Amino acid sequence: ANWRERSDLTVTVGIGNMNKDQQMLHLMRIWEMAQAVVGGGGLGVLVSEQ
Amino acid sequence: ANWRERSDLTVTVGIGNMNKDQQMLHLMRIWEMAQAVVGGGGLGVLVSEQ
Repeated sequence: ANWRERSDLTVTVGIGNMNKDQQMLHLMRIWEMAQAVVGGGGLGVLVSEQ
Repeated sequence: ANWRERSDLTVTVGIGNMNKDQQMLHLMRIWEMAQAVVGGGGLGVLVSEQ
C-alpha cells in the first residue's frame, strides 16, 4: 500500500535523542540498572535474558 | 561483473567511527559487557564463542 503514515521522532526536537544522547542513555542507565537488577537477586525471576 | 554499487560509510560523518573510537569501544564496552555476560550467564547462555 502507500502506508499513509511516518514517524520521525528519532531525529530532532520530536524527542529523537541523537546518537550521542542515545549512547549516553544506553550506557549509563539501561545496562547499568540491568546489571544491578541481575546481580540483585538473580536472572530468571528478575530481568529475562530475552 | 560491474556490481554498479559502492558504500564506504565507515570513514566519516556517516557515523563510521575511526579506528580510535572503534578500538576504545571494543576495549571498554564490547569486552566489558561480554565478560559481564560470561560471568553472569556464561559462554553459552548468550551468544557462543563464535
